[PDB]
Formats: sequence, structure tokens, C-alpha cells
Amino acid sequence: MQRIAINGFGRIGRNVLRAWFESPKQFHFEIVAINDIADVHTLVHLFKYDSTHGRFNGKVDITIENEKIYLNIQSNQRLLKVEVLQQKQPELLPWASLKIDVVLECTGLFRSHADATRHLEAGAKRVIIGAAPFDHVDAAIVYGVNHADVKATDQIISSVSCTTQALVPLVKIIDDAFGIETALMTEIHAVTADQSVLDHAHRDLRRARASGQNIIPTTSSALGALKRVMPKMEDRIDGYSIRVPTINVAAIDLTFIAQSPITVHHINELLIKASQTDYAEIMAVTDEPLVSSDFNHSPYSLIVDLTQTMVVGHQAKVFAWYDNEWGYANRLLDLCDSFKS
Amino acid sequence: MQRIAINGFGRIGRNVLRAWFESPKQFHFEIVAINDIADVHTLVHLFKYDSTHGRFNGKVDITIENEKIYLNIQSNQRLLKVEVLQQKQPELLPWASLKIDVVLECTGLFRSHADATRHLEAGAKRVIIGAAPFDHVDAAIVYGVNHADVKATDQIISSVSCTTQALVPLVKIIDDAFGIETALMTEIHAVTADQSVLDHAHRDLRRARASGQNIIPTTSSALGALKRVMPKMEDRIDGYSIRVPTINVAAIDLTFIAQSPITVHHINELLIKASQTDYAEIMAVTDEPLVSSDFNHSPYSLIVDLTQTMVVGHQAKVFAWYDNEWGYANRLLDLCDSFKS
Amino acid sequence: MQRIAINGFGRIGRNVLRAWFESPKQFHFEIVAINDIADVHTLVHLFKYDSTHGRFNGKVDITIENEKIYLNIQSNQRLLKVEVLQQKQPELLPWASLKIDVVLECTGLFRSHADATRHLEAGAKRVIIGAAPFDHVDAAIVYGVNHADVKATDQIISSVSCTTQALVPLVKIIDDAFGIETALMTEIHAVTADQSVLDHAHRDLRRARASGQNIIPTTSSALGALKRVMPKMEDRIDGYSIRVPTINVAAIDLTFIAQSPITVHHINELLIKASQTDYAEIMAVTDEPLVSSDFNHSPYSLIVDLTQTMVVGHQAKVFAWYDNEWGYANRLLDLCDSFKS
Amino acid sequence: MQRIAINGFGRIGRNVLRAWFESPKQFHFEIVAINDIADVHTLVHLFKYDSTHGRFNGKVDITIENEKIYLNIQSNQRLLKVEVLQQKQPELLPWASLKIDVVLECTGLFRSHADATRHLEAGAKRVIIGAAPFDHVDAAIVYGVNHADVKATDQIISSVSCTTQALVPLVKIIDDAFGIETALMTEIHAVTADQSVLDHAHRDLRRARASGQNIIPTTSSALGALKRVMPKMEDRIDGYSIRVPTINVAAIDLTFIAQSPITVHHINELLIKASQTDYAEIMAVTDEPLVSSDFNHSPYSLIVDLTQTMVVGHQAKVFAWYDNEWGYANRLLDLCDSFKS
Ligand SMILES: Nc1ncnc2c1ncn2[C@@H]1O[C@H](COP(=O)(O)O)[C@@H](O)[C@H]1O
Ligand SMILES: Nc1ncnc2c1ncn2[C@@H]1O[C@H](COP(=O)(O)O)[C@@H](O)[C@H]1O
Ligand SMILES: Nc1ncnc2c1ncn2[C@@H]1O[C@H](COP(=O)(O)O)[C@@H](O)[C@H]1O
Ligand SMILES: Nc1ncnc2c1ncn2[C@@H]1O[C@H](COP(=O)(O)O)[C@@H](O)[C@H]1O
Repeated sequence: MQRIAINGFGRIGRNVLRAWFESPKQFHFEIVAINDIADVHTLVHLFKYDSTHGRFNGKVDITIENEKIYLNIQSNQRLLKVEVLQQKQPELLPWASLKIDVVLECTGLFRSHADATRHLEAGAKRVIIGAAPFDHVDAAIVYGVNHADVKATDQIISSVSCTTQALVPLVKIIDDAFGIETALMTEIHAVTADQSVLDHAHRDLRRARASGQNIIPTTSSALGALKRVMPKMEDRIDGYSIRVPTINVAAIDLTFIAQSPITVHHINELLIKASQTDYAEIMAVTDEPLVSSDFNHSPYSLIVDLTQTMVVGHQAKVFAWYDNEWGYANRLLDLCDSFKS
Repeated sequence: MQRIAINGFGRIGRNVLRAWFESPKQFHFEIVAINDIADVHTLVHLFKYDSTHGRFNGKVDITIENEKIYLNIQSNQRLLKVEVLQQKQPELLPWASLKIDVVLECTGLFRSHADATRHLEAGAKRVIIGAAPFDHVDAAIVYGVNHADVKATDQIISSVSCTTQALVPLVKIIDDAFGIETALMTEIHAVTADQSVLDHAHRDLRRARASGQNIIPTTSSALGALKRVMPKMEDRIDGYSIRVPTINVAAIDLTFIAQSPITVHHINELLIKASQTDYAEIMAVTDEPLVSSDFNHSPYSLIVDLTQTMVVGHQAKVFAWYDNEWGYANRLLDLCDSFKS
Repeated sequence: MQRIAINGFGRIGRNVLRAWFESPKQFHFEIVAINDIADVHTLVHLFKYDSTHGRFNGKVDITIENEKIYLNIQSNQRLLKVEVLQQKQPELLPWASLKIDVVLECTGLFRSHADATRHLEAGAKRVIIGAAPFDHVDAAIVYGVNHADVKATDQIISSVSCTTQALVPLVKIIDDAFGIETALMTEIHAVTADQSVLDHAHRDLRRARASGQNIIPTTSSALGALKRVMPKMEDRIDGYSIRVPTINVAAIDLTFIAQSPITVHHINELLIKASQTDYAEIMAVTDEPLVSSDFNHSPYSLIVDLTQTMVVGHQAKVFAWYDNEWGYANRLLDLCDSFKS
Repeated sequence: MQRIAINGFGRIGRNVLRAWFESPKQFHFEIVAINDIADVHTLVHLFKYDSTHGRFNGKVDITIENEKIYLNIQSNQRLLKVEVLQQKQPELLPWASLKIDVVLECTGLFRSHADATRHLEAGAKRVIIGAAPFDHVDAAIVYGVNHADVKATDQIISSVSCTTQALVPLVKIIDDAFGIETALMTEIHAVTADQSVLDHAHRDLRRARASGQNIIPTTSSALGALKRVMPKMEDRIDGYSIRVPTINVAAIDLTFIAQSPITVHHINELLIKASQTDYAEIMAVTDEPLVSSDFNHSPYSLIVDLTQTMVVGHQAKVFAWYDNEWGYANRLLDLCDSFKS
């Protein structure tokens, strides 16, 4: 069966594996290897215990065999024997011998086309960058929109940011119905590792500042991303992220100018249909009176709070929550399940 | 002097007094009484120490002259004797005998023209409701914009909300020079007192949940304010508000369609000229990459982040800060100062 | 099957009803009625949606009849039909009708014998205050310790606090082993409902203060309870509490003077043999480097951090974690099961 | 006059420079040089805008004379003309050319005896390690206790930690009245720079975990340091530290067995006395019911909460707050203004 490997057992990598076991439907593929620069013990711990998502529900047993290290993981009536590796520089990795079909490059270090091929130079067949693009990419995918539009000879694939997978669907759907003259996105976002616990030295003089005590307006790769997905949107959309002191779950505030005429009802109605039809696998809509932590550990790439939708004249605004760790995790998985086809 | 009194030594009332002593120019009106349902010591204790604004910078001793309790408040080369009262029902309050010129109603219970007038029956000359009008006000005022338009016959007046103080100048300033077709607002606001520390039974099931580790979107009455202030802007602007774990400071995220050519440079250039000339008292602008905490205890009704301004086509977004409690409190005083003809 | 009411559908009351379901051990009794000032719809929201413990996993069918309201609740293959009520005064409540074998008085408003007797007046056969007593109680129980001391005759009982549920084991185990001359307790508790979001008027001027941004030391009627439980430990034990801005999970820090030889190993080993034999049902011990978050939703009365134990001479210090809501909520049930005719 | 320089312009470094300006008493020495690996601009911004301590009241103007970068800071009727340096290797520093009498080491990378000496070999005339000793130093000092015992043979001087600056004067005062058989310290501390914002890989696995959402029991160098100043205390004192989600201000829970009769009264009475006589510059005491943010920006090396003092038999406990950035930093300034003839 298709063999997958994770480079970087960070938040993303860890949650991905967690998802594999937690996934309601067993993914046909299997993860057989994880690479990192840290000791296995540290990782296991972080995989086992998490402040956000909680104790991982199942045993994890390390075994040394020959000289190779292995995570025997069991959970949800499902096993994986993973091989651990401690190679800093990808190029030397043994993806060749392991017959690794798909690398999940989740280190955030090797985002470029050059640094991503290093995994292919190392004998892997297909890389997926678990972040926005840096320079070149053979395709910029958003499972639920253009996961089909992957050529087979594509090798360096990006699946963009968590933010981008809430934005792209909102935009596509609405442009396809009402038209979008120009849009503007505010993103209310939980904290991210990039920030500092206390005022520290940081390039981002904004993210320099105490994560827990500040509202921090900053930027989002998610615009430049979506412009690679919908190159026509170049010079029509913009926006930014705001960081506030919650641990997890984020929102989008999408203001836009419709080209056809719009009512509140109408916009909400469309988004409800869309969530039951084409985008059923990654969208959901809620009227109920909810707040971020209700959407924690929610595998949708976005949920629309419909009550939040507003309209004055041509101008409108919609609101979507999304677990900014866990949606984007199941989308790295859901995409890998699309390649067997 | 012209004599002012406070009803409700709440988060506002206390800050108003603090501001009276902390303001760089002394006001030509004394605060001669306060009144609250809570014990004097509790009030004093919270007058002296504040989690958001640290210690009060001076002395407070409690005299019992006659049968009457008194506060004796020594700070920044200024003194006040201040009679404490403890009457729920504001019609009993002896504003008559104390010869109160102006009340500030700062409890939140008495916002109807009806309820508020009870201070005038108690023998007050004038009342300011420190809150968006409940039903009617002889006028509704935002210092720096329309404060002038108070007539002598005007008896019940509202100083609206912190949001209103920052949302209105932005509209007047932009709408005049550029022309707002429609505009939408997103208010990122710190925790509010009416919230719940853990999840709790409450009318609003959004503002029922854990204030400190939860994002909660909800309503802003600073729209239903703005419309009494600017009648022209009815159906041209709606918006909503978001609670986030910080303890103070808030942001307005204004997003508007223009009836003219708009560049980022030209928007910011206006907002600057407006702060330099027409609104130098209640406005300011910052080029610097600052965050919420940096504007704590800032007296300006709005500080505009110019590196947050954004243009796509005829649509745009401006970004302004304000200390909710302080920005609003200094405007309260600035107002009572203005009635001296 | 006995029949159990819950005056008070707050953190405790609600998490009681949950644990009944989420528990793998099935209780021979059933919960058949709840009461609260709030209206059914609101209780149901909050029963389903919790910030701390997350989405309730089950369906909740609100049934209205000619006057009576019910709650059909389905989860973990278990089904309850639960009458809802809205009556402030527990004297008038119809426990008579419904054959209430036990009330769980989880409001924290009826803690005297007289106020709790209002439930016996209403027709309930037996009460239990879900707090420390306020005066007379026909016993004060800590499950796993003196739950068999329940006299048949005993009507009004108390189940002390979560804090006391943890302190007492420790004391009893150590004293009955090494002998405790005197011992002091430092409790690090997460925010609680009594606390305020911002500085508000309150009788306890420690708890008046903004809960999110303050280390707030204070009282703890765990001691006053521990004395009612272990009478011989009068005068020898005192302690206090500290509120810090986590949402949940507390820790207890007991420094004691032993009346015999003590060494870290022996201290820990003792607690290990306890968590393995006698107290093994409400106790557990962990060698691992954990933090508060990971014990969130843990059913144990105490979990001892054995890496934290220290000894200098005849004085030593042990350390335990506990979930304040869930630890307590499970024990309440366990005690109800203890009452078997 | 003596000429001070700062290696490491971090939390400590920058607060040190700030304190210089704020002190009512113009110190009899000037800070003439700072050094950081980071870029000047960042260093200014952070020195100007702080989340913990607010805006620096003054103005900084960067000047590049010749090929040297200077900082012209003006505040509180004073000016310093600083030089900024980008030299990571201390041996290569120009302390000799700058005629530096005192380097403040605050990088926390050069705590070792050898490494700190690297400064002296650069022409430094005396070095102060702004941390507990790593290996062994010429002398460990606690201003207000033993700041007189400095010899001119002493060139490597450790100012211990913000914690030790409060632990020592308690222990000293208490042993030297009632005696201390043994004693155990619990420390509740605000968050530190070294913690992670989200769960993360790090050497210590408890400081790996999310700073804003956990109580985190860990360790404290303060005992190791106190023994190098009170060697008699070896074997007679231990303790640990806990990190809670607050920005600043920490407290200490000293529990101790007395060697005489003690009553709560006498203990508080001694500490009141001590705070007026000998330890009057570095100590204070409060009867009031106060909380962390009350003592933010408070230059006392400790303050006792006397309401918190407890007694059972020979065992007693006390409690004291301290600003763990501000206090420590004025002690650095107080230590440098001892050395003057
Ligand atoms: N050169 C590298 N090769 C492989 N994994 C790496 C490398 N550098 C960092 N990592 C991992 O990438 C992750 C960093 O992302 P995060 O920890 O989520 O901020 C951690 O799991 C690191 O161990
Ligand atoms: N009937 C009343 N008359 C005057 N002040 C009141 C009354 N009821 C409550 N207050 C005060 O109004 C304020 C409302 O809460 P807050 O403004 O958030 O502090 C508090 O100071 C209350 O103690
Ligand atoms: N008179 C009452 N009878 C029954 N339950 C009550 C009464 N008053 C308040 N409660 C409930 O008790 C709860 C207090 O516990 P907590 O939610 O932890 O603050 C409130 O949320 C109410 O739902
Ligand atoms: N010579 C130096 N070598 C290494 N780090 C330095 C040096 N000078 C300044 N720094 C940095 O200054 C920072 C200030 O401390 P902090 O920001 O609290 O970690 C430290 O992180 C150091 O790395």
C-alpha cells in the first residue's frame, strides 16, 4: 500500500499521525517513518501529551531493532510501526530504501522547490510541503477545490496554510455565485509558536511581544497562497491576521463587494447548499451561538457562523471558524488519500 | 465651581475620578459626591488598586463628619472632598441639597429617558448617561465631533460608548473627504466585566463562556449609537464586536467602499492632517509596529495604525486602537468641561 | 435503583450528570430530576457545550408536556429521562412526588443544616451538600476514607470540597504511617466561578480582582472540613489557596513534620502502595514530567507527582494534582453508589 | 565616575537601563555601552515599548558617528550617551578602550567562572554575573545583606537571582530571631522568557509546555545560590518553583520549623521591624489583601503579605511578593553604586 513519511515531528507532523488513528475512516495508506533532529523520548512525550488536544488515546511502545528505532503505536483498534530517524539534512535521508511514496515536509525549513526536491534526490517519489510556497511549486492544492487538478508528474506539491483552506472555499463559492469585485480578510487567530512568551528580540517587531497579553495585528501568507490557487484574484483581495491570547481555533472575517445583488438570506443559503453538495467533506455551517473552543478538534477546513453574516448594499461580510491545527492536519491526510485513484 | 457627581463607582466611575487627578490640565469643576450600593472600603480599595491601571498615585482617608461619610483624596498637587452615598434609588439621592450641576450615570441600569430623569427629580440640573441611549436622549454626543450642539435646554445627554468615540470620527473624517458608500466594522475588544470567568448561566450564551481562554463574537450598540449621531449613515454601515482574552485596549477594523479615487498614501495623509488640525485633542496616528498593551492608559479616543491601512479598488480597511476605559473616561470629563459657556 | 436530584445545574451539577454517562462503571442509581433558576434551553446549551471539557457526546431531547418539562438524554449507550424545574426555594420543590432518594445540593447556597433541611421538607429522603459544611452535618464524608462511616440514620450529609477530597488521603496515609506532628497546605487552584473578569465589588477583596491576570492567594474551607473528618488532626493542620489564570486542574502542596524517620523514596513508595491497594480507587501516582493540562478530565481525587517530593530532616513536602470539577464530580457519584440498601 | 556596560540587552539588561533613569536618586555612575547580537533597531523598539512595564518615558535617538553606533537617551532630567556593539565573543569586546569598571553580564550564556572572565581579559575592571553561579565565583552577593563584604580581589561577582534576592533576607531575618531547624520553599512565578508559547521541543520537558495555559512545577537555582552566601544553610533548606500564566510579579511560600516559641504576631512584628531598620531599602510589608499586579513595577527586593503568615506548633509559613524583573534590576544598580569611593 502507498507508503507515507513525515519530515519534522512538530505540531503539524504529530497531529497528522494522531489524526491517522483518530480518523473515523481508516486511511488506506500508512505512515512508516518520521524524521526529526530531536531525541525520540522528547517527541513521544509531545505526541503523547498535548496542552491543546490532550492525552493521545492509545499505547506507544518504542523498540530498538538492529540499530533502527521504531514507534509501535496502537489506538482506535489500529496499529502502526514507524521508523524514527535523526537526519538534519534531507538529501541524505533513505527514502529510497524505505520505498517512501510521499514525504510530508512539515519542518517549515525546506519550503523552496530546491530544498523540497532534496527529498526526491533522496529517493522519495512525491513531496508535499505542509505550508505555503516559498518560490516554485508543481501545484498549489486545497483539498475540496482542486485536489483533482493534480497531474501525476507533479512532485513538489504545496497544500498551503490552514488559513488558506478556509479562505479559498469561501471565495471560490461566492465569486462563482455573486461575483467578488474586491475582498478583504481579517483573520482572528489563536497564538502560534512563532510568538514570544515575553517581549523578546524578533524580526516581527509585532510578534516580539508577549503572546498572552497582547492583541497582535500581523500578516498572513494566506493571501499570496490563494493567489497561486486563483491567479485571477491577484489585485482583488487582501487582508491580515490578528493574534489573540487563546491556545487554538481561529476565525475568518471576509468582507467583499458582490457583483450581482445580495441579501443576507441569499449568501447564507448558498453556503449551506455548498456544504451539502460539492464541499460537504470540508465545510459546515452553524447558526448555534458558539465560541472558539467549541470548534476545537474540529476536522473541517472551515465552519460558517451564519448568524454573523451581514449585508449593507453591495458590501457583505462572512464569518468562519476552523481548528487551525486539526483541519489542516486532516487535509494533509485527505489529500494523500486522493492519489491512489 | 460647577459641581459634578458620579452614580456607580464602577470600572468607569473610578477611572473618571482617577483621570480628574491624572489629566495634565486641571478641570474647572469639582467632583463633590459619588454613590454606590457597595461598601465604601470596597470602593476605596478598588479606587486605590486597579489590575489594569496599577496603583492610584496619592492618598485616600475616610472621614465621618456629621453622620456623613467622606473621601479625602490627595494626588498630583490636587485635593478633593467627596461625599460617599449609598442609595440604590436615584430619586432619593440628595442632589437637591448638594446643588449638583451635572450627574454622570455610570451603572448601566438607568439608560431610559425615564430612569435617568430620576436624578433630575432628585434635584440634579443635568444628567449624562455614560452609555448608548436606551430609548431617548435630548442629545447624543461624541466629544470632538458634535459636542458643541448641546443646547441649554438639553437635560438628558449620552456620551455613547468607547467604540462610538472611535468609530464616528473615522467615518466623519473619511466620509467627508472620500465619501463612504457603505462601511463595515469589526471590533476586537478585550474582556468585558459582564462576562463569565467559567461557563455560566446567562442571557447571552456567547458572553456566558470563559472570557480568558475563548474568542466570543457578539454585538456592538455603537452602531445604534452612530445612527443617532450621524442620521445620514443609516443603512450605510453595520458591524459587530469580538471579545478576546486581553484585559484592556481594543481595536476597530473599519472596511468601507469609497465614492472616489483612494490610495493608501492618501487615506493615511488625511487621517494625519485630521489629527494635526481638527481632532488633535482626541486623535493620534502611529507609524510604529505596536500592539494592544502599548496603548494602555492612552487618553486618545482613537490612535490610528497607519501601517494597517489597506486598499483594493474602491474598497479599503483602516485600523485604529483605543483604550476603552481611559479613552472614554477622559472624553467624559472633556465634555463636562465644555458646558462652561 | 435509588433516585437522585440535583439542585443547581452549574459546573458541579452539570459535570455530575455527564460523568454518570462518560463513566465506564455503570451506576445502579439514576438521575431523574434537576432544578435551576435558568430556563431549560440555557441549561441544555451549557450541558452540551463546555469550554473546559468540550462538546457533550450525546443527543439531548427537550420534551415539554402540559406543564412538566423533561430531558431525554442519550449517550454511551445509556438513556435518562430527567425532569427539569425552575424553583428558587427548595422547600416548595416536589421531591415528594418524584420519590427523591437523594438530593445533591450543588448550588452552594444551602449549606446550613436548616437550609438543607428544606429539601427534606420538600419530601427528599436524604440530602448531600456538595461543599464544606456551614454548621451541623450528620456526617462529613470523603469517599475512599470514611464513606462506610455513613450511618443509615444520617440524612443531611456533606461531601466536603474537591480540595478536601485530595488533602485527606495524603494526611491519613502519611500520619497513619510516619505520624504528622504539624502540616501546612498550599493549594494552587485554577480560576473559579466566584472570581471576577475585571476588578468588581465583592466581599472578598482578593477575589474581587481580575481573575485572568492575577496570582490571587486566599482562604480554603478544606481545613475546616478536614477537621470535621479527621477530628484528631485539629490544631495540627492549616493552609491556604492560590487562584491562578488556568481554566482547570489544581495542585496541592503539603509540607509536614514527620514524627519518625522519613526519606523521599519511602514517602513515595508509601503513596505508591496506597494507590495500588487501599486508595487505588481514587488515587494514582506518576513518575512522569507533566503539567496541569494533562490531568484535565481525570477522575482521580489526587494524582501525586512523585518527582516533586522533598525531605529536609523531619520536615518534608509532597505534591499532588487533581481535576477540581471532575475529580469531585466522580467521587459524588461513587458515594451515591456507596449507599446500597 | 565609574563606567558601567551591559552585555546582553534583554529583559534584565533593558530594565536595568530603564531603572537607571526612573530612580529618584541620580546614580553616581553612567552606563556607557551596551552589546547585543541583535540589531540596534529592535533593541530600541523593545526598550521603548514593553508589555510588562508599558512605554519608556523619554526619547532615544540613534546616531552613527565615525563608524560607531550610539544611543542618545533623554529622560527624567538626565541623559546617557550609550554605545551599541555587535560583538558576540566577549574576549573581542573593547571594554579596555571604553575604560569599563563594571560589566553587567546578562546574556545568561556566560555564568561560568572562565567565560565571565573573558570580559576582564577584554580590559574589564570588574564583572557582575546577573545570574546564580554556574561553577564557582569570587563571591555571591545579595544587596542589603552582604554587599559590604566585597573585596577588590573580587572581580567575578554573581548577583544571584530575583528569587534569592527575596529568599535570603527572609531566612536571615528569621533564623537570626527564632532559628531555623529546616525550611522548604515554594515559589509561584510569572512566566519566563525560556518557556514555550505552544507545546514545543525543549531540553526541560515541563518548560516545553504552553506558557499561557499551564501550571508548571519545575526548579529554582535560588537554593543553590543561598547556600553560597549562607553555607550554614546547606542540608537545612530545599524548594521548587511553579510557573503560572501571569506576565510578571512572583511570590514565595517559605515554610520553616522554628527553634523557639513563635506566634503569628511576633513573626509579622519582626519583619515589620526589619523593614524599618536594617533591611529598609530592600524590604516592605503589607497588611492589605493584595494581588500580583498590585506589586508590578515595585523596586523592593521583597514585600511580605502579613495576613498570609501562618503558625502550627513549631511549623510556620510566610509569604512575600516581588517584581522579578524590576527589583532584581534595582539591586544591580544598588550594587554598582556600592563600589564607589
Ligand atoms: N533540519 C531538520 N530536519 C528535520 N526536522 C527538523 C529540522 N529542523 C527542525 N526540525 C523539526 O521541525 C519542527 C519545528 O516545528 P515546530 O516544533 O512545530 O515549531 C520540530 O519537530 C523540529 O524537530
Ligand atoms: N442601584 C445602584 N445605584 C448605583 N450604583 C449601582 C447600583 N447597582 C449597582 N451599582 C454599581 O454600578 C457598577 C456596575 O458594575 P461595574 O460598572 O462593572 O463596576 C458597580 O460599581 C455597582 O456596584
Ligand atoms: N436557587 C437556586 N436553585 C438551584 N440552582 C440554583 C439556584 N441559584 C443558582 N443556581 C445554580 O447554581 C449555579 C452556581 O454554580 P456555578 O455554576 O459553579 O457558579 C448557577 O449556575 C445556577 O445555575
Ligand atoms: N555577546 C552575546 N553573545 C550571545 N548572546 C548575546 C550577546 N549579547 C547579547 N546577547 C543576547 O541578548 C539576549 C537578551 O536576553 P533575553 O532576550 O532575555 O534572552 C540574549 O538572548 C542573548 O543571546
